[PDB]
Amino acid sequence: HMADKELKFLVVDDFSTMRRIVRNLLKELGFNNVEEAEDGVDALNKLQAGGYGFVISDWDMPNMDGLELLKTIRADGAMSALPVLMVTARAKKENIIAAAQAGASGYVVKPFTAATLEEKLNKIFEKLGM
Ligand code: MOO
Ligand SMILES: [Mn+2]
Repeated sequence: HMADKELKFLVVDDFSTMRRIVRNLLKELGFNNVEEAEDGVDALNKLQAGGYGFVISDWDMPNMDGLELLKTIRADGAMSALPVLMVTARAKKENIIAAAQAGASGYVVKPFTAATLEEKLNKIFEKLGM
């Protein structure tokens, strides 16, 4: 899709507080079409339902972690191009490499500011012509 008010986001994290941060930041930026999932399976269930244009996802989560989530999305014919922004406390260079090589559209380290999220989302929008 396009980075207009209608773009539908999926915000994935096993902790409510973290999802709430992202949802509120997106609202501020003018994106109100936003759904949440608590783990990778929950996320795929919603994604396969259709209509999503952007995923923002944690890494460490039960049932299916965010790296598996990202890999699954990238390998799936119907959603292989979906933007996926990783947002995680994992800061080791080897975590960043693993996610980058798996196809992350971007990578933000927790804790993060409103400015940081905005600029990294905008970097992805520009890269993809949205
Ligand atoms: O649950 Mo995370 O990937 O450690 O912020
Ligand atoms: Mn987590």
